[PDB]
Amino acid sequence: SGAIYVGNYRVVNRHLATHNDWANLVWEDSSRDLLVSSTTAQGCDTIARCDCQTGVYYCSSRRKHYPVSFSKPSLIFVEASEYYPARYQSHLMLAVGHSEPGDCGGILRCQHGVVGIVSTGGNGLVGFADVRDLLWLDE
Ligand SMILES: COc1ccncc1CC(=O)N1CCC[C@H](C(N)=O)C1
Ligand SMILES: [Zn+2]
Repeated sequence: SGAIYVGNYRVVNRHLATHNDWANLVWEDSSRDLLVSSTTAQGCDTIARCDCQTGVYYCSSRRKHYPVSFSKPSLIFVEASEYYPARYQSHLMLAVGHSEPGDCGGILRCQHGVVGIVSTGGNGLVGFADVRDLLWLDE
């Protein structure tokens, strides 16, 4: 679990969105595993606007933060699950690092702010859904 709170938006994994998230839907994209819903309180997370390839992510299955080098956002094959058939997920960045399914939502951050959230993993790899291109999150 885990979300990004910026301004009047809440950003979560689309496969983990609640009824409230869908009833207050702003934008969703199955191909990116992202859903953004509206909120009444103001969020103070800063979204990074950069091309950083190093950062730190929170791993709930270990109650620890880990530093990682990660790839540039791209289309990566993701195996079938109870939420999606086997497909290419776009805007996905991989790193070598521990992750388990319940780790989705954990934030990835660089010196500039929030980069994205855990969305995929397996075999010593962890994948993060990028949010740095969603410029509208700030206005
Ligand atoms: C962080 O998740 C994992 C880590 C290790 N083994 C497994 C996982 C789980 C995983 O990869 N998923 C399941 C839920 C939907 C995901 C998606 N974006 O399509 C894919
Ligand atoms: Zn950065």
